[PDB]
Amino acid sequence: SGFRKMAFPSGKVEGCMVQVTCGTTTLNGLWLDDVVYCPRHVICTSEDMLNPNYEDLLIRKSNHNFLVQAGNVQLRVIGHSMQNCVLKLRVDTANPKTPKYKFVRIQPGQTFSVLACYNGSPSGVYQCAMRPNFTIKGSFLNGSCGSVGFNIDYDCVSFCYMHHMELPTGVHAGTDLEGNFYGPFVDRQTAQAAGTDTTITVNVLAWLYAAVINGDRWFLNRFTTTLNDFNLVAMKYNYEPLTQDHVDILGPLSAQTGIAVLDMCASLKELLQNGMNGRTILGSALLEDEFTPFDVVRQCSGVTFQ
Amino acid sequence: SGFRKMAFPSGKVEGCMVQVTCGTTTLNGLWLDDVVYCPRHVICTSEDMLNPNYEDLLIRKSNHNFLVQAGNVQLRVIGHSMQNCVLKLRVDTANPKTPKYKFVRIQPGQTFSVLACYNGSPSGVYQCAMRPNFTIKGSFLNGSCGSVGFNIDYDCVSFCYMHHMELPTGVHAGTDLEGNFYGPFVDRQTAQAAGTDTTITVNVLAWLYAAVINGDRWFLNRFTTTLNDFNLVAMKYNYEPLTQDHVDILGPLSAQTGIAVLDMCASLKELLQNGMNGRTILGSALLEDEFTPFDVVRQCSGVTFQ
Repeated sequence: SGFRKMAFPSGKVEGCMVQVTCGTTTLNGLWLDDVVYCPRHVICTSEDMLNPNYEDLLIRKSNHNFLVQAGNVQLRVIGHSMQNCVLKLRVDTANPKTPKYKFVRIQPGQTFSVLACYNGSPSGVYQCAMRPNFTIKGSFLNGSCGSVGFNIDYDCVSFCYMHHMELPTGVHAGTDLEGNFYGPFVDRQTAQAAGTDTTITVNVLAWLYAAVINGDRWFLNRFTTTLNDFNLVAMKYNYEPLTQDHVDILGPLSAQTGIAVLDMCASLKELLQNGMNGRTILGSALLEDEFTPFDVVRQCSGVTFQ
Repeated sequence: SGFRKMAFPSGKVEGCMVQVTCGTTTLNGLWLDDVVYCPRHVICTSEDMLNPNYEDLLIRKSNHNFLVQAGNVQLRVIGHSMQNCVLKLRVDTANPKTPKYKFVRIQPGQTFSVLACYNGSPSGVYQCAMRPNFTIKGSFLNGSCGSVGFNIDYDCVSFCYMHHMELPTGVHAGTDLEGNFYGPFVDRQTAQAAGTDTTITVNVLAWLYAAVINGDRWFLNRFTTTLNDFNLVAMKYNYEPLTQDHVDILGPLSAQTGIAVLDMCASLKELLQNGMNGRTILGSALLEDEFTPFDVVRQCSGVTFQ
């Protein structure tokens, strides 16, 4: 047993990261079949990012203005298009290491693994969540742009995120692999407000179950509560409203532990109103919201991939 | 910027995990060149683990009693030996995907990535530390035995850990790749006391620097302290004694932030004696000790591998 923030194994995605250079700027791209995907601001210098006209800037460029590297191999570019905020560089050779894959647009609260990359080479892997305000709290130095986030379903990689920028407030924003930003953000160096963020209530509940499964039980109380009365305490503390769909997703976990969902809510209430007392749950002194109910079950049952 | 618990990219190690079966028991093995490495208790049934005579049990076995699987490929076994607590199964075909590699025995306080595996298939990856009492706080369900831990230096994988058992107290123990246990543990299902654990002081200091680098600065105080007086407060709170070697390793971080090491110690003192006040550092309400000084620099400068 034991419980850890685990990322997916990253082999299938390492064989897809390439380096993309256009004039001065270099970042990471994703080579699937015979298309390379990367952030379109690869075509801006530092001054352009103040106020870029992306169509005009791309017109100054031709197929040979794009240097695409995969290890020491160089790919030839023979076609280039702009889909929303992503560049699609049509290359001549299809990636021998292309996995089976989907492009997926995820929902807030969902989690994914990130392969942080620099110069087209993988540096590390970690799990993070799409916040309710469509930002991610990641780890992205200069040149990490074009790093991707992904889930794996046995054989199939579901690419859901490409990193584009660090906001002035230090959090991170990016697109799906169709180039549409998550959230109200744009690829422009300007002041951009992320909204008010809140805590992913259904994730916190999934993590309290994982705690019960692993022996940590001091927070279990005799009280109970109702859905509407729990929601009144949720909004006092900046937690998402719990819906019946959320109660249903927590169904299996409810069945394995024998603790009904609204009983777990009443435990959460008293943690919210009284704190943790200087105690810990699963090694943490805060309420953790970066595990989905599906994550908890995968880790607690031993689901593999390959 | 931002700071995350990052694991190494796990591609190089996925291509090495195989499934090993001997009679009833199945676990994971590590196929490097033409040798498969796995925990020797693969040759015990459930009752044997109470009190196994490993030499006698291995004598009942011959080369064809060992089923080694890599995906759907089967390997032929043509030699088998017991080195301390590991089995070495000599197979006929050399692993085409063998990376450059070393076997390394690490020190307490050092960190490594773990690839949790079931039935020879990777399930997830995470970073953990060798506690001062030679245990690890991991995530290991039944059949995870033989999962390995590793570091990567650019091209080279340094294998340092193989998982063998969960102690009755819920923590985990294992060997280096020469089969010698870290700590006083044995591969026997019995009551085994891990010693008193303590907090890895030099790691906590490295994480406070990472905090300063990333904007989190509320814990910086005007006071200072001495090495011996700080050590007196360390042992009050179950922290490792800080040595000059530890001060030296924190040297570069001292130089990049401009805060001398003993000034950072005086900040830590006041956190230990007064707590965190209900505040956070880098998202955590506790003092984190699972980053080494080398980890902090790798993440804050962007070191890659491939």
